[PDB]
Amino acid sequence: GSQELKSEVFSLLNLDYPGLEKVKALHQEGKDEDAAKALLDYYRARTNVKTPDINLKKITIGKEEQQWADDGLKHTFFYNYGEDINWQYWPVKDNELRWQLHRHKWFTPMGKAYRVSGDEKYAKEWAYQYIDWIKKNPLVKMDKKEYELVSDGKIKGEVENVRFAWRPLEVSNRLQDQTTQFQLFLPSPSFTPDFLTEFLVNYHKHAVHILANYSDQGNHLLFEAQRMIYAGAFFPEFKEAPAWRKSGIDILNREVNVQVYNDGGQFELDPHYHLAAINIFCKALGIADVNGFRNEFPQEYLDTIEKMIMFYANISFPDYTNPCFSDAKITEKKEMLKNYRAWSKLFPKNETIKYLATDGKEGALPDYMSKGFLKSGFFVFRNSWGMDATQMVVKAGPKGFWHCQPDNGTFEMWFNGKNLFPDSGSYVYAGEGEVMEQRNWHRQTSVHNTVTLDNKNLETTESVTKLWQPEGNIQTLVTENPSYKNFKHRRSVFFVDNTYFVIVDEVSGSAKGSVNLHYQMPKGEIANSREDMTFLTQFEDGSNMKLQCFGPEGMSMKKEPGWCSTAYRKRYKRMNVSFNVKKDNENAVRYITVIYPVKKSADAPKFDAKFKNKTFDENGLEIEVKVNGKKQSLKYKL
Ligand SMILES: [Mg+2]
Repeated sequence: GSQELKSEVFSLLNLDYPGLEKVKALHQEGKDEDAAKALLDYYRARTNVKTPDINLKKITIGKEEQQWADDGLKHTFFYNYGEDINWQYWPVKDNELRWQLHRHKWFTPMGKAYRVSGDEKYAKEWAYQYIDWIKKNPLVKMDKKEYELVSDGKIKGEVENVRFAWRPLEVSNRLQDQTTQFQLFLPSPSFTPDFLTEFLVNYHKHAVHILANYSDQGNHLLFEAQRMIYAGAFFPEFKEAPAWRKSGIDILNREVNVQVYNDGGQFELDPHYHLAAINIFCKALGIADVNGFRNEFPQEYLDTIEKMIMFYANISFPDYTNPCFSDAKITEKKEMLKNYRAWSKLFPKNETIKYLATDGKEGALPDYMSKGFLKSGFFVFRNSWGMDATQMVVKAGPKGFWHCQPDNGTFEMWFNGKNLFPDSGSYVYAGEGEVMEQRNWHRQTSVHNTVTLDNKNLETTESVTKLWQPEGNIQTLVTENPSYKNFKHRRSVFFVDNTYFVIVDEVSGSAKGSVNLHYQMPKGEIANSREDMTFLTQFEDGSNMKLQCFGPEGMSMKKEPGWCSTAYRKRYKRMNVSFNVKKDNENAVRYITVIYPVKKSADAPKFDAKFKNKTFDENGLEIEVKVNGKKQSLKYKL
């Protein structure tokens, strides 16, 4: 091949590393060819270095992955880039295509294809393309005053190429992925000693480049730091490897303290972005942990990640799905089981992560049921952790950012296997034009389970928790949001007898207009009575509910088409119901809503509800509800 003995590799290595004794001896004598041979011997016999990305005892290849691998064999890269590979090949002006090419997305497919098929064509070809990329993509620099005077050509093109081949985004991707390529191809005779020295010199150059080019902020900085830990954990024989690990750890530790509330919730208030953050922080912890470097992480980092996991476990439903608040789609059970299995290896003394990883075969659930997160603004009522549970998750928190929607007070509710109050969801993640109109539709306050004034989006999103009482046969949340100028919305949620919910909405202030109490119904056949202000699902036996709203004289009800989305660019029709009251003076507007889950619709009880205090009380509430004629008082003092 075109690989050559890069004897400068030996100066990059800690030649006192255990197992490198013959490398060190040969290098000291100037026998660098024999030293390179001994170095390959060392890596082939190594031993205490693995990655979570691959199990060399369980290598598989997918159908598209075999397809990318076979294309790679013919220089088609996941276009045909020629026999003499044109790494700058531009058929049309496409910067995105040029950057994507330098991710080498087909190298690892060829590795897997090499191991599963067992024939050297994949390893031969990859060695060639690996070296050829090194040769045709040098990392160079030029003065800007000279760059402007140079004309187009090989020297100018090489300098401009650096913007594409060595952008930190792609460089850090290769830092991680090449640990997979290394493990897959190392047994091959094409993986010669000279090639090894080329691989390590190139790899080291990538790590040094990232250290010099860390992003200022964002998820990109997290991935750079995580992959610097990859570099230093997978090649701890580099002199600089402990420094690379420490660099990445310090960054991740600092950023998790900026991003995560003390109760464990990530500050975007978005379950999907919360889970993505867990996984960045755990992938870093995992590569270190499996290679003996767990102790390099500060204890506060371990504790914070464990709190993020417990936060996610709490706001999830017993079927492992998450509420679709903010921009969150549903992450399904198969993916979450894989997540809990990985997390349980990282926190093996956490008995709840173990329970969730094993679906209850081992481990233990927490010694609590309902649970509140007072900094993040998420509140969970539950009568069980299992598939028979009744569970509500209420979102009523501080201001968020891009993903968070104006939905303070909204909730999802899940009963005995089915989500009966799903969020309208995200639907459109990003776009322009008509799709942007649909993204904003789903962000409206009026397409959530909360209160609006004239159906307007909340002007302020900054909930205050007045009371949180998670224990007993009456559990209570009281939250208040100054939703509009001269308008305060106090929502009281009672979870009664571990069975049903009573939601009291009280709007105070001098603001006038139409007060709208919105509920977004589940999909399917739902019976309603305008006379009684009742809604009763007509679903298959197992998970049903009855909702009834009790309001002042003259309350009206309106049903409009609405939408629910659990996956991006997919949505289904369901009813958007509002209970509307004309607020034409300074008196408060007050509602009581009963929500009662039942397995069979025919068993849904009759309700009544009344305020005992006929005037709004800034410092308390007392109501009386009836269930099949049986009285229950619900009250609190603030
Ligand atoms: Mg929403």
